[PDB]
Amino acid sequence: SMNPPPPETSNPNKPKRQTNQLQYLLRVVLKTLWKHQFAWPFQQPVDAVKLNLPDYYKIIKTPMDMGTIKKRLENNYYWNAQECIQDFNTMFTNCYIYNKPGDDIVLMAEALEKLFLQKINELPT
Ligand SMILES: Cn1cc(-c2ccc(C(=O)Nc3cc(-c4ccccc4)ccc3N)cc2)c2cc[nH]c2c1=O
Repeated sequence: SMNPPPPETSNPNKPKRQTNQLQYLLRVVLKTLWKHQFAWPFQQPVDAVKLNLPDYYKIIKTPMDMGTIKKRLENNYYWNAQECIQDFNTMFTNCYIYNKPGDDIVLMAEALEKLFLQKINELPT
């Protein structure tokens, strides 16, 4: 179909291990953004069919969304905090390169990104 399969969220042969930073990314970063009033465009993969964005997956080579990130954190998919930070960055990049700068969706992403950056600047060592 027009939409790809969603990104993988389970890492079956990776050992499960906590880190301080991954705890922070789930319990502080993801939780804060997930509950934000503007989270809803970002809580699941973009549905190009329902949104009538037939070129979305032409332009966006690496789909990413917070529902995927949440599942990855809850499944201990990431080997390190930087992979998770990269996924957040990719999500925001996708929004900014696809949508018009004045789109309400872009303005919502910018508010979430500011909060993301504020929390990441306090990432523990
Ligand atoms: C990342 N992203 C997401 C969306 C998007 C937009 C809308 C939705 C969505 O769930 N839309 C929706 C909102 C309400 C709603 C929200 C607030 C108040 C009232 C009603 C209801 C139903 C639906 N389907 C998802 C996703 C999008 C649209 C154009 N470009 C992008 C983009 O880059």
